[PDB]
Formats: sequence, structure tokens, C-alpha cells
Amino acid sequence: GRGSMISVLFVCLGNICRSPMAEAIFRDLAAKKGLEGKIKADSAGIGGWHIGNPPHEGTQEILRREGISFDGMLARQVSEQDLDDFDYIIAMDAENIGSLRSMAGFKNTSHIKRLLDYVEDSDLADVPDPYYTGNFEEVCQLIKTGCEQLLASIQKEKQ
Amino acid sequence: GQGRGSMISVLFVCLGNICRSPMAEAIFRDLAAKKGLEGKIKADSAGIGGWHIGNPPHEGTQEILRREGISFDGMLARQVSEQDLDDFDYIIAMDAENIGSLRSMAGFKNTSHIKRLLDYVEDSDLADVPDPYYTGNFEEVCQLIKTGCEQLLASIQKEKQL
Ligand SMILES: [K+]
Ligand SMILES: [K+]
Ligand code: NA
Ligand code: NA
Repeated sequence: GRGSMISVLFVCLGNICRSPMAEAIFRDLAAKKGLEGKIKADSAGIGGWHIGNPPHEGTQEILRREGISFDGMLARQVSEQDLDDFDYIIAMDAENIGSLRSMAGFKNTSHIKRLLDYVEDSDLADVPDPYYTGNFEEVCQLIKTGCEQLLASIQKEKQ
Repeated sequence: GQGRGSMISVLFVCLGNICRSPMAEAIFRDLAAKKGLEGKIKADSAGIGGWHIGNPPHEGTQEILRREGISFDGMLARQVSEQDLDDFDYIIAMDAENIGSLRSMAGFKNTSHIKRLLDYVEDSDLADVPDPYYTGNFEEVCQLIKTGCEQLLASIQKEKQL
């Protein structure tokens, strides 16, 4: 539209469960708002065990039932450069925040926030890691509402 | 129980290494001494960030420690490094952010020995020790760190069989 494309990076630990789910859901929400030419999403993980792999089967199953594509999505590890490239860096939990701030040397981190920061009220602050819980349904609900509220916040602030 | 064999080492980690981890270091050391474990367990602290390197603990923590009649002679802030991960048997973080920072630092190194202090208080929740550098509340940090160190020491005594 007017000016540069907005970019959003979702960050979790493995970049196989949470952040890919968020990337795909957010992308789908944006597409439906007709914003695909104005906002772009990616994800990445703090850790590197899963680099190059498709999302966890649990996340694939969730997305499939939502009818959301995830073709071509494959884990990658966040880098320092990502901090400069992306307008919004959206962590899943407090551990991820700690990782990102330390990577940034505790400088220029105002754009690094948790997904549930965008959900007013909200009992939870963290999206739990289902690699450990097994609870992909809970994650899906938390990520859906978080993405809806994040998109609205970006839509407001940037247009 | 146990100086019988190699010394067990515990590193307490917070953000600045001036408020929480020094308080935990001093308190935990005091608890270990009371149990007669000075010859078996050694504690240290360190911070994620580097703003306060070389400084003594925050005045609030000094005041708490004075009240508890616990010494902190020679305790001076330092920043945690990769080598600390391999050196210490236990790495005990004050909050989830601290854990995440240590994870970013670890690379391919094992991180299974990195836990939060209040993970050992089974089960309170509170899970995080609040940062009094920001909150201004040294009293609640003292209470949390006392109970956490008590449970931590008991867990180590059970695990290492003293
Ligand atoms: K990715
Ligand atoms: K220290
Ligand atoms: Na940026
Ligand atoms: Na070790």
C-alpha cells in the first residue's frame, strides 16, 4: 500500500510446534483480511535440533483440521540479523524472551514481545511448549486468539 | 554425609548478579554450613547481563543479608559464560527469562542441569523470583529465596545421598 512491507517473526524453542502454528495461522488471518501484499510472516527457533524439518506432526494435524496450509515451511534457527530485519518479534514464552534479549545484548528490544501480551485480560502469559505437554489443542486456542489480537494491533498501529 | 569425594558445585544465576543470585549464593552457603556440608558443597553466582560486573550486591540485598546475619565478603558481580555450563553440577536460575538466556548461550552443550530455584519448591507457583532491581521489593525476594534454597539443598542431599 503506502510504504514498506511489515514483517512479523514468531519465535519458539524448537520452531516445530508453536511458532510454525502461529506463522501459518497469522498468515491465513492476514490473507483473509486482504493484507497479504502488506504484511509477511516467518518463524524461527532459539534451538537448532530441528533445523530444516517440517512442523511437528501435532501441529500439522491442527493446521490440517483448520484447513490451513503449511507447505514449504521448515524449521530454522533465529539469528542476530533477524532482530534487525523483522518489525515485530513475537515470542511464545518468557524463556524465548530471555533468549532473544540476551542475543540482542539487551539493546534495541522494544519490538520483542510475547504473543499473549497482545491479548488483553488473558489468564496466561506463556504459550506452553507442547513438545513437552502433548497439549496441541490448548496451544491452538491460545495461538488463534493471540494472532487475531496481534493482527488487529498491527492493523491499528500501522494504517 | 559426604568431605567424601569431589565437591558439588552450584551456580545461582539472575539478570544483573547484584540482587537475587548473590542473595541466593549467600543464603544457600549459610544453609549448607548449618548442615555441616561446607566440605562437600560449593556455591557461586553470576549474571546474564554485564552492566554490573565487579560490583558488590545491591544495597537492598546487603541489608537483607545483614538482617539475616549472613556474610557476603568478597562477593562481586560477574557475567556467566559458556564454560560455567560445564563447570557447575547445578545451574539454578531465578526466573524463566534467565533459563532462556542460558539456553541461547549453550550451543550444543547439555542444559539438563539448568532449573529455576522455585522448581524445587514443589509446589508453590510463584515459579519466578521477581527482580527487585525493578520491583523494589527485597522482602518478598528474601522470603522466596529462603524457601527455595531450603528445598534445593534438601533435593541435593537426597540426590547426591549427602
Ligand atoms: K521456519
Ligand atoms: K558473583
Ligand atoms: Na527491527
Ligand atoms: Na555440568
